[PDB]
Amino acid sequence: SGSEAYFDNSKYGWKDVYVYAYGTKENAEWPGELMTKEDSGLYKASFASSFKSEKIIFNNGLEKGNGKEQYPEAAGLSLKAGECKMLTAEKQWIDYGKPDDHAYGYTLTANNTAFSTESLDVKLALKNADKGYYSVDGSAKKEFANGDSVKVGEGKIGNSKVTLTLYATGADGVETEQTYTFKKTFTASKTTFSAKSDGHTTAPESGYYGTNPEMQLGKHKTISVDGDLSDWDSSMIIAQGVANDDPRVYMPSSMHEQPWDAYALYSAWDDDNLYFLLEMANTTYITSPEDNFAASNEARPWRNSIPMYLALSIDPAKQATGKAVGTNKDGSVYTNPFVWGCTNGTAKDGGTGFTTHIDTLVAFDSNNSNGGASIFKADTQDTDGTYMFNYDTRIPIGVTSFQAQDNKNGFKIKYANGTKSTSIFGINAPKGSRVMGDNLDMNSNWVDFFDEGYKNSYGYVYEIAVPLNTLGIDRSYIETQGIGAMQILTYGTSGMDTLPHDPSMLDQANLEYSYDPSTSHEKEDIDNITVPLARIGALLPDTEVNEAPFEVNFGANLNSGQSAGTPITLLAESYHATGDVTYSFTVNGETVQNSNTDSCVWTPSADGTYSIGVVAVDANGNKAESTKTFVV
Ligand SMILES: OC[C@H]1O[C@@H]2O[C@H]3[C@H](O)[C@@H](O)[C@@H](O[C@H]4[C@H](O)[C@@H](O)[C@@H](O[C@H]5[C@H](O)[C@@H](O)[C@@H](O[C@H]6[C@H](O)[C@@H](O)[C@@H](O[C@H]7[C@H](O)[C@@H](O)[C@@H](O[C@H]1[C@H](O)[C@H]2O)O[C@@H]7CO)O[C@@H]6CO)O[C@@H]5CO)O[C@@H]4CO)O[C@@H]3CO
Ligand SMILES: [Ca+2]
Ligand SMILES: [Ca+2]
Ligand SMILES: [Ca+2]
Ligand SMILES: [Ca+2]
Repeated sequence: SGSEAYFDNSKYGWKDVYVYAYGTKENAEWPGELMTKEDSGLYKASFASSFKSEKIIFNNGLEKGNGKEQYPEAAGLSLKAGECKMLTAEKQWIDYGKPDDHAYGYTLTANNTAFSTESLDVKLALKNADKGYYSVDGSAKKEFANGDSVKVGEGKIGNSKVTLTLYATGADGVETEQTYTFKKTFTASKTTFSAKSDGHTTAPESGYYGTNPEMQLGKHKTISVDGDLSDWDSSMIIAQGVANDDPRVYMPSSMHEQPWDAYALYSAWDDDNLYFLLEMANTTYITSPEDNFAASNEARPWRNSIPMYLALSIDPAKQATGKAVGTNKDGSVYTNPFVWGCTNGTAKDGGTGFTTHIDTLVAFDSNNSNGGASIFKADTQDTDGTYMFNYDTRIPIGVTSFQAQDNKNGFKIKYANGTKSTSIFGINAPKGSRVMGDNLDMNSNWVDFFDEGYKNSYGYVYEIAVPLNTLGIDRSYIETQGIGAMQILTYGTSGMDTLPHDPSMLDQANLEYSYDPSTSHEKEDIDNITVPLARIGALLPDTEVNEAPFEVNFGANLNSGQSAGTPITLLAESYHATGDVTYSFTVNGETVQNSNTDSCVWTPSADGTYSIGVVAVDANGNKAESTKTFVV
């Protein structure tokens, strides 16, 4: 009954090992309880059935200043009733069979680990036995002993999962099995670009993120601002974000808070308006449905009035820091650090400044009830040569009554539940377990939430029209010089998420909010934008484009290690190809007949170590090849 935690002390070398457990119950005040050294060398602790969901911290029991050591430093390792886990010498937190007396095979790499190498050398081990067997992707069972290796992913096409089952029998005669899953990832090169003249100092975020993906700069089209999405399509996305990267996810337990999760920004223009579609996600339904408010439409962004901004760069030469200027009735000049801040019932610090060049802020609000919504122009130079947003010349775009939704000067905004994208990509790691930078690691636990129960109605959309005559531009300007744009989401003051995504949205995500340390300091800190804006209409003139080359993702549908006579499907995928792609599959250099398809079925006759390959050629003669190992 209960749960068990084991600790490998062979590297830490602590005289006494303590374990501190918190969550459903606290085992004891820090430093916790003494673990028991076993003759295996491992240290062991047990927790009763009452300790249903715990976070575990190991430590040497010593005080600050007298040699205190602990691991992890903040967020404990997850352990639930019914589990038996071990912290290895390499500091992997792994399943170690189950909390009973049976034998089990286990891996020294944590279950559900993703990897981008061609294989992952996963070491195998046995608990309460000394021989086991393994089956990988349905292979015949093959014996193994402690220390042996399995090349997980060997031979396989990228973006496939690998199943690995370990079999053992203990002294009690009970045959057990432990099934593991690993993901071999593949990431195609993406065409990306930037220009020095915009003052940006951080490269556009990539991976799942993208600024002007596939060189999409928006489209010339008339949009109907009405909350219906049939007038948009995926080709019009100028900034691709990800789901579940809003700051709350980096706190130990902040999934109860309303998300501010930007997903994608689309743009179009005609001769009258500049148009935008903003998609926001709410994955709480899937990640933490126990948090009733956040996993419900009580989380809709128009529940309360929260500032939202479209930062635009019309004149590319101007740099506006965010500072604002105005005049008093007596002619005296004043400045504020941001156009809106500690303003009318927001009594919190925070804002978003700009290094990347902008000169215009469309300052609006999430339920379109702020009669002060305005287009601010950075039309006044400060002493340092930067420009300040001018209260005196702002263009009012606010409603006269919330009920009426009658925005001034032709500004149009509609919001609704809905989702335009048919994929919602983000990280689905357990709550509390997120780490800094993990949104840029392709081996984090990325999912398409539509494969995990997401529904269109979970998300939120805003459709917006900004009249060109409020921006000092026309369609010719957009199509010939272009402009830049970024959407900013707040939770009142400071930024929380942006499109394009900027790392200042997360640089302090794991720090405590002044008024409530359960939630994120990102709600109140000072952010500063350093990535490129998304271009609309045309690239900046000094843009350097980094073109992704033609490339192939190739391999088997089954892990290396299959039995003779098993049909193995060799698959090939192409990226950045021109025209038709022809694929030539080979095994030890000998061709396999594939028709003119992207797949071939190879049935190995005899044992051996085969070199499987593909050569791909497109209609402009670009060539890509891949060669992999497959063992029978
Ligand atoms: O207690 C478990 C803790 O023990 C060890 O931490 C030392 C620590 O090094 C000392 O500084 C001191 O802690 C002081 C704090 O310095 C002081 O600020 C205050 O702490 C309060 C917090 O300020 C307040 O936010 C709240 O804390 C929450 C917290 O926000 C949650 O995230 C959660 O904290 C967990 C930690 O994340 C986790 O690492 C672990 O902490 C260990 C720590 O690793 C170790 O070095 O467990 C906690 C869960 O208990 O929950 C807490 C509480 O809800 O409340 C605390 C009030 O305690 O006071 C503490 C005195 O404890 O002393 C501890 C040794 O106890
Ligand atoms: Ca529409
Ligand atoms: Ca997001
Ligand atoms: Ca920040
Ligand atoms: Ca912030």
